Amino acid sequence: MLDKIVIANRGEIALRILRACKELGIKTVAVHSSADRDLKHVLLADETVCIGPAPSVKSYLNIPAIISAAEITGAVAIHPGYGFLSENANFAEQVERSGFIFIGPKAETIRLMGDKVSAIAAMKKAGVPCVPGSDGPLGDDMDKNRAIAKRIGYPVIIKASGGGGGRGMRVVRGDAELAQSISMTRAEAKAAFSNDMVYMEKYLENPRHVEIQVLADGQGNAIYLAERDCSMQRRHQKVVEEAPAPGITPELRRYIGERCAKACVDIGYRGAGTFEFLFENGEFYFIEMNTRIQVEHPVTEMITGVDLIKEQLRIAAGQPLSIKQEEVHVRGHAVECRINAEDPNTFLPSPGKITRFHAPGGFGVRWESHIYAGYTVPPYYDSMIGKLICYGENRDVAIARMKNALQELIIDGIKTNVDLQIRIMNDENFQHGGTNIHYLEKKLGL
Ligand SMILES: Nc1ncc(C(=O)c2cccc(Br)c2)o1
Ligand SMILES: [Cl-]
Repeated sequence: MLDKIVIANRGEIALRILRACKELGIKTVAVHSSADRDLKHVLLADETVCIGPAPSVKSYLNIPAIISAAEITGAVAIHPGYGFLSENANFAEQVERSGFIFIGPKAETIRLMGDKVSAIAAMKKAGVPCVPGSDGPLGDDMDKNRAIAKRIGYPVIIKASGGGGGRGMRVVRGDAELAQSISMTRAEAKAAFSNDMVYMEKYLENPRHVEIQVLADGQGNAIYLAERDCSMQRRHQKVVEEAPAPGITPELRRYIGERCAKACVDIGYRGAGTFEFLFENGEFYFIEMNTRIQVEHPVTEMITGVDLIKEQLRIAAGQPLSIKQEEVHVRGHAVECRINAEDPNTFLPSPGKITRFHAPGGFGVRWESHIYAGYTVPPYYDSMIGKLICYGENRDVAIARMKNALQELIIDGIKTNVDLQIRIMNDENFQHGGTNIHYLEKKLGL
Protein backbone atom coordinates (compact mmCIF):
# COMPACT_ATOMS: atom_id res chain seq x y z
CA MET A 1 0.00 0.00 0.00
CA LEU A 2 1.05 3.61 -0.70
CA ASP A 3 2.69 5.00 2.45
CA LYS A 4 1.64 8.63 2.08
CA ILE A 5 -0.29 10.65 -0.49
CA VAL A 6 -0.96 14.30 -1.28
CA ILE A 7 -4.66 15.04 -1.74
CA ALA A 8 -4.44 17.69 -4.47
CA ASN A 9 -7.98 19.00 -4.07
CA ARG A 10 -10.44 20.58 -1.60
CA GLY A 11 -13.98 20.41 -0.20
CA GLU A 12 -16.11 17.27 -0.40
CA ILE A 13 -13.90 15.19 -2.71
CA ALA A 14 -10.78 15.83 -0.60
CA LEU A 15 -12.72 14.56 2.43
CA ARG A 16 -13.90 11.57 0.35
CA ILE A 17 -10.30 10.73 -0.57
CA LEU A 18 -9.13 11.27 3.04
CA ARG A 19 -11.64 8.72 4.36
CA ALA A 20 -10.51 6.14 1.79
CA CYS A 21 -6.85 6.73 2.77
CA LYS A 22 -7.58 6.29 6.48
CA GLU A 23 -9.40 3.02 5.75
CA LEU A 24 -6.33 1.79 3.86
CA GLY A 25 -3.86 3.05 6.49
CA ILE A 26 -2.41 5.57 4.01
CA LYS A 27 -0.93 8.72 5.58
CA THR A 28 -2.51 11.93 4.29
CA VAL A 29 -1.04 15.24 3.19
CA ALA A 30 -3.62 18.00 2.80
CA VAL A 31 -2.43 20.76 0.50
CA HIS A 32 -4.70 23.79 0.84
CA SER A 33 -5.02 27.45 -0.03
CA SER A 34 -4.85 30.13 2.68
CA ALA A 35 -8.65 30.41 2.42
CA ASP A 36 -9.09 26.69 3.12
CA ARG A 37 -7.27 26.33 6.48
CA ASP A 38 -10.50 25.24 8.18
CA LEU A 39 -11.69 22.66 5.63
CA LYS A 40 -12.84 19.49 7.43
CA HIS A 41 -10.34 17.19 5.63
CA VAL A 42 -7.47 19.63 6.38
CA LEU A 43 -8.32 19.45 10.09
CA LEU A 44 -8.45 15.63 9.91
CA ALA A 45 -5.27 15.16 7.82
CA ASP A 46 -2.01 13.75 9.22
CA GLU A 47 0.01 16.57 7.63
CA THR A 48 -0.97 19.92 6.10
CA VAL A 49 0.85 22.22 3.67
CA CYS A 50 -0.45 25.65 2.68
CA ILE A 51 0.41 25.86 -1.02
CA GLY A 52 -0.66 29.44 -1.75
CA PRO A 53 -3.25 32.23 -1.52
CA ALA A 54 -6.99 31.83 -2.23
CA PRO A 55 -7.16 32.11 -6.06
CA SER A 56 -6.89 28.64 -7.63
CA VAL A 57 -4.12 29.70 -10.05
CA LYS A 58 -1.75 30.17 -7.10
CA SER A 59 -2.99 27.16 -5.10
CA TYR A 60 -4.95 24.20 -6.51
CA LEU A 61 -3.66 24.78 -10.05
CA ASN A 62 -0.13 25.63 -8.83
CA ILE A 63 1.87 22.68 -10.20
CA PRO A 64 5.29 23.57 -8.65
CA ALA A 65 3.74 24.13 -5.20
CA ILE A 66 1.81 20.83 -5.23
CA ILE A 67 4.88 18.84 -6.31
CA SER A 68 7.03 20.67 -3.72
CA ALA A 69 4.49 19.70 -1.05
CA ALA A 70 4.84 16.05 -2.11
CA GLU A 71 8.65 16.33 -1.99
CA ILE A 72 8.88 18.03 1.42
CA THR A 73 6.47 15.63 3.20
CA GLY A 74 8.01 12.50 1.66
CA ALA A 75 4.72 11.55 -0.04
CA VAL A 76 4.78 8.89 -2.79
CA ALA A 77 1.64 9.72 -4.77
CA ILE A 78 -0.79 12.51 -5.66
CA HIS A 79 -4.58 12.17 -5.97
CA PRO A 80 -5.96 15.03 -8.13
CA GLY A 81 -9.67 14.38 -7.32
CA TYR A 82 -11.91 15.92 -9.99
CA GLY A 83 -11.66 19.36 -11.60
CA PHE A 84 -8.46 21.39 -11.15
CA LEU A 85 -5.53 19.35 -12.55
CA SER A 86 -7.23 15.92 -12.76
CA GLU A 87 -7.41 15.97 -16.58
CA ASN A 88 -4.14 17.89 -17.03
CA ALA A 89 -1.80 15.52 -18.94
CA ASN A 90 1.18 17.86 -18.50
CA PHE A 91 0.63 17.78 -14.72
CA ALA A 92 0.47 13.95 -14.68
CA GLU A 93 3.65 13.86 -16.78
CA GLN A 94 5.45 16.21 -14.37
CA VAL A 95 4.26 14.24 -11.32
CA GLU A 96 5.65 11.00 -12.79
CA ARG A 97 8.83 12.75 -14.03
CA SER A 98 9.36 14.12 -10.51
CA GLY A 99 9.17 10.51 -9.27
CA PHE A 100 5.69 10.41 -7.73
CA ILE A 101 2.68 8.27 -8.57
CA PHE A 102 -0.21 10.03 -10.31
CA ILE A 103 -3.48 8.45 -9.20
CA GLY A 104 -4.99 8.11 -12.66
CA PRO A 105 -4.06 6.68 -16.05
CA LYS A 106 -0.81 7.23 -17.93
CA ALA A 107 -0.35 10.83 -19.08
CA GLU A 108 -0.57 9.68 -22.74
CA THR A 109 -4.02 8.23 -21.98
CA ILE A 110 -5.19 11.49 -20.34
CA ARG A 111 -3.94 13.35 -23.43
CA LEU A 112 -5.74 10.91 -25.75
CA MET A 113 -9.10 11.44 -23.97
CA GLY A 114 -8.63 15.23 -23.87
CA ASP A 115 -8.38 15.10 -27.67
CA LYS A 116 -12.02 14.40 -28.55
CA VAL A 117 -11.26 13.59 -32.22
CA SER A 118 -8.51 11.06 -31.43
CA ALA A 119 -10.54 9.65 -28.51
CA ILE A 120 -13.53 8.98 -30.81
CA ALA A 121 -11.17 7.37 -33.36
CA ALA A 122 -9.73 5.06 -30.67
CA MET A 123 -13.17 4.04 -29.35
CA LYS A 124 -14.55 3.46 -32.85
CA LYS A 125 -11.51 1.27 -33.63
CA ALA A 126 -12.09 -0.62 -30.36
CA GLY A 127 -15.72 -1.38 -31.29
CA VAL A 128 -17.48 1.21 -29.11
CA PRO A 129 -20.49 2.77 -30.88
CA CYS A 130 -19.94 6.48 -31.64
CA VAL A 131 -22.14 9.23 -33.10
CA PRO A 132 -22.12 9.24 -36.92
CA GLY A 133 -19.68 12.05 -37.69
CA SER A 134 -16.77 13.49 -39.64
CA ASP A 135 -14.32 10.91 -38.23
CA GLY A 136 -11.64 13.59 -38.30
CA PRO A 137 -11.05 17.33 -37.98
CA LEU A 138 -12.88 19.78 -40.26
CA GLY A 139 -10.67 21.83 -42.57
CA ASP A 140 -11.25 25.16 -44.32
CA ASP A 141 -12.79 23.74 -47.52
CA MET A 142 -16.50 24.61 -47.27
CA ASP A 143 -17.38 22.38 -50.23
CA LYS A 144 -15.90 19.44 -48.30
CA ASN A 145 -17.64 20.61 -45.11
CA ARG A 146 -21.04 20.77 -46.86
CA ALA A 147 -20.36 17.29 -48.31
CA ILE A 148 -19.68 15.93 -44.79
CA ALA A 149 -22.92 17.51 -43.50
CA LYS A 150 -24.87 15.97 -46.41
CA ARG A 151 -23.36 12.50 -45.82
CA ILE A 152 -24.22 12.70 -42.11
CA GLY A 153 -27.54 14.45 -42.83
CA TYR A 154 -28.78 17.62 -41.10
CA PRO A 155 -29.18 18.49 -38.29
CA VAL A 156 -25.49 18.38 -37.35
CA ILE A 157 -23.42 19.77 -34.47
CA ILE A 158 -19.94 21.31 -34.59
CA LYS A 159 -17.77 20.45 -31.57
CA ALA A 160 -14.33 21.54 -30.34
CA SER A 161 -11.74 18.72 -30.14
CA GLY A 162 -10.09 20.45 -27.16
CA GLY A 163 -13.48 20.99 -25.52
CA GLY A 164 -16.04 18.75 -23.83
CA GLY A 165 -18.76 18.75 -21.17
CA GLY A 166 -21.17 20.71 -23.36
CA ARG A 167 -18.53 23.40 -23.87
CA GLY A 168 -17.63 24.71 -27.32
CA MET A 169 -20.34 23.60 -29.75
CA ARG A 170 -23.15 24.74 -32.05
CA VAL A 171 -26.09 23.11 -33.81
CA VAL A 172 -26.40 23.46 -37.59
CA ARG A 173 -29.77 22.78 -39.23
CA GLY A 174 -28.80 23.66 -42.81
CA ASP A 175 -26.15 24.83 -45.28
CA ALA A 176 -26.91 28.53 -44.66
CA GLU A 177 -25.53 28.43 -41.08
CA LEU A 178 -22.69 25.92 -41.61
CA ALA A 179 -19.75 28.22 -42.42
CA GLN A 180 -20.43 30.70 -39.60
CA SER A 181 -21.14 27.89 -37.11
CA ILE A 182 -17.78 26.29 -37.94
CA SER A 183 -16.01 29.69 -37.75
CA MET A 184 -17.54 30.59 -34.37
CA THR A 185 -16.78 27.17 -32.81
CA ARG A 186 -13.22 27.44 -34.12
CA ALA A 187 -12.79 30.97 -32.69
CA GLU A 188 -14.20 30.06 -29.26
CA ALA A 189 -12.01 26.94 -29.06
CA LYS A 190 -8.91 28.97 -29.98
CA ALA A 191 -9.72 31.54 -27.26
CA ALA A 192 -10.40 28.89 -24.59
CA PHE A 193 -8.03 26.01 -25.42
CA SER A 194 -5.47 27.50 -27.84
CA ASN A 195 -6.69 24.64 -30.05
CA ASP A 196 -8.99 25.52 -32.95
CA MET A 197 -9.60 21.92 -34.09
CA VAL A 198 -13.29 21.16 -34.66
CA TYR A 199 -15.34 18.14 -35.68
CA MET A 200 -18.88 17.31 -36.76
CA GLU A 201 -21.46 14.87 -35.39
CA LYS A 202 -25.04 14.00 -36.28
CA TYR A 203 -27.19 16.13 -33.99
CA LEU A 204 -29.36 14.12 -31.60
CA GLU A 205 -32.48 16.10 -30.63
CA ASN A 206 -33.49 14.67 -27.23
CA PRO A 207 -30.91 12.16 -25.93
CA ARG A 208 -30.24 11.13 -22.33
CA HIS A 209 -26.78 11.33 -20.74
CA VAL A 210 -25.84 7.76 -19.82
CA GLU A 211 -22.26 7.09 -18.71
CA ILE A 212 -20.44 3.83 -17.94
CA GLN A 213 -18.09 3.48 -14.96
CA VAL A 214 -14.91 1.44 -15.56
CA LEU A 215 -11.98 0.24 -13.46
CA ALA A 216 -8.73 -1.14 -14.84
CA ASP A 217 -5.64 -2.39 -12.99
CA GLY A 218 -2.01 -2.89 -14.03
CA GLN A 219 -2.51 -6.67 -14.24
CA GLY A 220 -4.71 -6.40 -17.34
CA ASN A 221 -8.10 -6.64 -15.64
CA ALA A 222 -10.79 -4.24 -16.83
CA ILE A 223 -14.36 -4.23 -15.56
CA TYR A 224 -17.51 -2.13 -15.96
CA LEU A 225 -19.65 -1.08 -13.00
CA ALA A 226 -22.99 -0.38 -14.65
CA GLU A 227 -24.13 3.06 -15.72
CA ARG A 228 -25.36 6.42 -14.43
CA ASP A 229 -28.00 8.73 -15.88
CA CYS A 230 -26.88 12.36 -15.61
CA SER A 231 -29.46 14.02 -17.88
CA MET A 232 -30.78 16.48 -15.25
CA GLN A 233 -28.63 19.52 -16.05
CA ARG A 234 -28.49 23.31 -15.96
CA ARG A 235 -26.02 25.02 -18.31
CA HIS A 236 -24.36 21.61 -18.86
CA GLN A 237 -23.81 21.19 -15.11
CA LYS A 238 -25.27 18.01 -13.60
CA VAL A 239 -27.86 18.60 -10.86
CA VAL A 240 -29.15 15.07 -10.24
CA GLU A 241 -27.47 11.77 -11.09
CA GLU A 242 -28.76 8.22 -10.61
CA ALA A 243 -27.73 4.58 -10.99
CA PRO A 244 -28.68 2.38 -12.72
CA ALA A 245 -30.24 4.32 -15.60
CA PRO A 246 -34.03 3.81 -15.85
CA GLY A 247 -35.08 1.75 -18.88
CA ILE A 248 -31.65 0.14 -19.30
CA THR A 249 -32.09 -3.64 -19.42
CA PRO A 250 -29.42 -6.10 -18.17
CA GLU A 251 -28.93 -7.00 -21.87
CA LEU A 252 -28.17 -3.40 -22.93
CA ARG A 253 -25.98 -2.89 -19.83
CA ARG A 254 -23.97 -6.02 -20.67
CA TYR A 255 -23.75 -5.00 -24.36
CA ILE A 256 -22.36 -1.51 -23.77
CA GLY A 257 -20.38 -2.42 -20.64
CA GLU A 258 -18.42 -5.21 -22.34
CA ARG A 259 -17.48 -2.85 -25.18
CA CYS A 260 -16.19 -0.22 -22.74
CA ALA A 261 -14.14 -2.82 -20.85
CA LYS A 262 -12.75 -4.17 -24.15
CA ALA A 263 -11.80 -0.61 -25.18
CA CYS A 264 -9.90 -0.21 -21.87
CA VAL A 265 -7.86 -3.34 -22.68
CA ASP A 266 -7.12 -2.11 -26.22
CA ILE A 267 -5.88 1.34 -25.12
CA GLY A 268 -4.00 0.14 -22.01
CA TYR A 269 -6.27 2.05 -19.63
CA ARG A 270 -5.49 2.12 -15.91
CA GLY A 271 -7.55 3.31 -12.93
CA ALA A 272 -11.10 4.66 -12.77
CA GLY A 273 -12.69 6.07 -15.93
CA THR A 274 -16.06 7.14 -17.33
CA PHE A 275 -17.37 6.55 -20.86
CA GLU A 276 -20.01 9.20 -21.62
CA PHE A 277 -22.73 8.22 -24.07
CA LEU A 278 -25.68 9.98 -25.57
CA PHE A 279 -28.58 7.52 -25.38
CA GLU A 280 -31.57 7.96 -27.71
CA ASN A 281 -34.15 5.55 -29.18
CA GLY A 282 -32.55 2.52 -27.49
CA GLU A 283 -29.05 3.24 -28.90
CA PHE A 284 -25.76 4.31 -27.25
CA TYR A 285 -23.38 6.80 -28.89
CA PHE A 286 -19.96 7.54 -27.36
CA ILE A 287 -19.09 11.24 -27.10
CA GLU A 288 -16.27 11.58 -24.54
CA MET A 289 -14.25 9.79 -21.87
CA ASN A 290 -13.31 11.23 -18.49
CA THR A 291 -10.21 9.78 -16.82
CA ARG A 292 -10.79 11.19 -13.34
CA ILE A 293 -12.99 9.92 -10.54
CA GLN A 294 -16.13 12.03 -10.94
CA VAL A 295 -18.50 13.98 -8.70
CA GLU A 296 -21.25 11.42 -9.27
CA HIS A 297 -19.25 8.28 -8.40
CA PRO A 298 -21.16 7.53 -5.13
CA VAL A 299 -24.38 6.35 -6.89
CA THR A 300 -22.32 3.58 -8.55
CA GLU A 301 -20.77 2.65 -5.20
CA MET A 302 -24.23 2.26 -3.64
CA ILE A 303 -25.56 -0.15 -6.29
CA THR A 304 -22.38 -2.27 -6.65
CA GLY A 305 -20.84 -2.10 -3.15
CA VAL A 306 -17.49 -1.18 -4.71
CA ASP A 307 -15.51 1.60 -3.04
CA LEU A 308 -14.14 3.30 -6.16
CA ILE A 309 -11.62 5.57 -4.39
CA LYS A 310 -10.08 2.63 -2.51
CA GLU A 311 -9.87 0.83 -5.89
CA GLN A 312 -8.00 3.84 -7.37
CA LEU A 313 -5.48 3.68 -4.51
CA ARG A 314 -5.15 -0.12 -4.69
CA ILE A 315 -4.58 0.15 -8.46
CA ALA A 316 -1.92 2.86 -7.97
CA ALA A 317 -0.07 0.68 -5.42
CA GLY A 318 0.08 -2.21 -7.92
CA GLN A 319 -2.77 -4.29 -6.49
CA PRO A 320 -5.27 -6.01 -8.79
CA LEU A 321 -8.97 -5.10 -8.79
CA SER A 322 -10.60 -6.44 -5.62
CA ILE A 323 -13.55 -7.78 -7.67
CA LYS A 324 -14.01 -9.65 -10.95
CA GLN A 325 -16.72 -8.84 -13.52
CA GLU A 326 -18.76 -11.93 -12.53
CA GLU A 327 -18.78 -10.57 -8.95
CA VAL A 328 -20.21 -7.18 -10.00
CA HIS A 329 -24.00 -7.04 -9.54
CA VAL A 330 -26.47 -4.15 -9.83
CA ARG A 331 -28.58 -4.16 -6.68
CA GLY A 332 -31.17 -1.52 -5.82
CA HIS A 333 -31.12 2.08 -6.99
CA ALA A 334 -29.36 5.27 -5.91
CA VAL A 335 -30.00 8.97 -6.53
CA GLU A 336 -27.62 11.88 -5.90
CA CYS A 337 -28.68 15.47 -5.40
CA ARG A 338 -25.91 18.05 -5.67
CA ILE A 339 -26.13 20.71 -2.97
CA ASN A 340 -24.99 24.12 -4.24
CA ALA A 341 -24.50 27.39 -2.40
CA GLU A 342 -26.37 29.43 -5.01
CA ASP A 343 -29.03 32.12 -5.34
CA PRO A 344 -32.38 30.56 -6.41
CA ASN A 345 -33.22 33.42 -8.81
CA THR A 346 -29.87 34.28 -10.43
CA PHE A 347 -28.22 30.83 -10.06
CA LEU A 348 -25.00 32.69 -9.18
CA PRO A 349 -22.78 31.29 -6.40
CA SER A 350 -23.90 32.38 -2.93
CA PRO A 351 -20.88 32.10 -0.59
CA GLY A 352 -20.88 33.06 3.10
CA LYS A 353 -20.90 31.70 6.64
CA ILE A 354 -23.09 28.71 7.53
CA THR A 355 -24.82 29.58 10.82
CA ARG A 356 -26.80 26.40 11.52
CA PHE A 357 -26.18 23.02 9.95
CA HIS A 358 -27.86 19.65 10.22
CA ALA A 359 -27.18 16.58 8.07
CA PRO A 360 -29.90 14.01 7.32
CA GLY A 361 -29.49 10.43 8.56
CA GLY A 362 -31.17 7.03 8.37
CA PHE A 363 -31.21 3.81 6.36
CA GLY A 364 -29.86 4.28 2.83
CA VAL A 365 -28.85 7.90 3.47
CA ARG A 366 -25.34 9.06 2.55
CA TRP A 367 -24.09 12.61 3.11
CA GLU A 368 -20.88 13.66 1.31
CA SER A 369 -19.74 17.10 2.50
CA HIS A 370 -17.03 19.07 4.28
CA ILE A 371 -19.48 21.69 5.57
CA TYR A 372 -20.21 22.28 9.26
CA ALA A 373 -21.89 24.88 11.48
CA GLY A 374 -19.71 28.01 11.51
CA TYR A 375 -17.93 27.07 8.28
CA THR A 376 -17.51 29.81 5.68
CA VAL A 377 -18.00 28.87 2.05
CA PRO A 378 -15.26 30.87 0.24
CA PRO A 379 -16.11 32.83 -2.95
CA TYR A 380 -13.07 31.53 -4.87
CA TYR A 381 -14.19 27.98 -5.72
CA ASP A 382 -17.11 25.90 -7.11
CA SER A 383 -20.63 26.37 -5.72
CA MET A 384 -21.08 22.68 -4.85
CA ILE A 385 -20.78 22.32 -1.08
CA GLY A 386 -22.30 18.84 -0.68
CA LYS A 387 -23.78 15.69 -2.16
CA LEU A 388 -26.84 13.90 -0.81
CA ILE A 389 -27.01 10.27 -1.96
CA CYS A 390 -29.97 8.04 -1.15
CA TYR A 391 -30.18 4.32 -1.86
CA GLY A 392 -33.20 2.01 -1.95
CA GLU A 393 -34.18 -1.50 -3.09
CA ASN A 394 -35.86 0.24 -6.04
CA ARG A 395 -35.96 3.72 -7.65
CA ASP A 396 -39.19 4.72 -5.86
CA VAL A 397 -37.66 3.97 -2.44
CA ALA A 398 -34.48 5.89 -3.37
CA ILE A 399 -36.55 8.97 -4.34
CA ALA A 400 -38.78 8.66 -1.23
CA ARG A 401 -35.68 8.59 0.99
CA MET A 402 -34.22 11.56 -0.91
CA LYS A 403 -37.39 13.59 -0.24
CA ASN A 404 -37.22 12.80 3.49
CA ALA A 405 -33.47 13.45 3.64
CA LEU A 406 -33.78 16.82 1.86
CA GLN A 407 -36.40 17.89 4.43
CA GLU A 408 -34.01 17.05 7.28
CA LEU A 409 -31.13 18.94 5.69
CA ILE A 410 -30.61 22.32 7.35
CA ILE A 411 -28.11 24.82 5.93
CA ASP A 412 -28.75 28.31 7.32
CA GLY A 413 -26.78 31.51 6.69
CA ILE A 414 -26.34 30.92 2.95
CA LYS A 415 -28.70 30.35 0.02
CA THR A 416 -28.83 26.77 -1.30
CA ASN A 417 -30.60 24.74 -4.00
CA VAL A 418 -32.25 22.39 -1.45
CA ASP A 419 -35.72 23.75 -2.39
CA LEU A 420 -35.07 23.18 -6.10
CA GLN A 421 -33.89 19.61 -5.39
CA ILE A 422 -37.16 18.95 -3.52
CA ARG A 423 -39.08 20.30 -6.56
CA ILE A 424 -37.16 17.95 -8.88
CA MET A 425 -37.83 14.94 -6.61
CA ASN A 426 -41.53 15.83 -6.75
CA ASP A 427 -41.54 16.39 -10.54
CA GLU A 428 -43.87 13.84 -12.17
CA ASN A 429 -41.64 13.38 -15.24
CA PHE A 430 -38.60 12.70 -13.04
CA GLN A 431 -40.77 10.31 -11.00
CA HIS A 432 -41.69 8.50 -14.23
CA GLY A 433 -37.99 8.48 -15.17
CA GLY A 434 -35.93 8.86 -18.34
CA THR A 435 -36.15 12.64 -18.76
CA ASN A 436 -33.74 13.93 -21.42
CA ILE A 437 -30.74 16.32 -21.22
CA HIS A 438 -32.93 19.37 -21.98
CA TYR A 439 -35.66 18.68 -19.41
CA LEU A 440 -34.57 20.79 -16.42
CA GLU A 441 -33.98 24.04 -18.35
CA LYS A 442 -37.35 23.56 -20.11
CA LYS A 443 -39.11 22.95 -16.76
CA LEU A 444 -37.52 26.02 -15.14
CA GLY A 445 -38.28 28.23 -18.17
CA LEU A 446 -41.95 27.23 -18.00
N1 LIG B 1 -24.26 14.49 -31.54
C1 LIG B 1 -24.70 15.25 -30.54
N2 LIG B 1 -25.86 15.72 -30.35
C2 LIG B 1 -25.99 16.39 -29.32
C3 LIG B 1 -24.87 16.42 -28.73
C4 LIG B 1 -24.48 17.06 -27.47
O1 LIG B 1 -23.43 16.70 -26.96
C5 LIG B 1 -25.26 18.10 -26.81
C6 LIG B 1 -25.31 18.22 -25.33
C7 LIG B 1 -26.00 19.15 -24.80
C8 LIG B 1 -26.64 19.97 -25.42
C9 LIG B 1 -26.69 20.00 -26.69
BR1 LIG B 1 -27.72 21.33 -27.60
C10 LIG B 1 -25.96 19.01 -27.50
O2 LIG B 1 -23.87 15.67 -29.45
CL1 LIG C 1 -16.65 15.39 -12.37
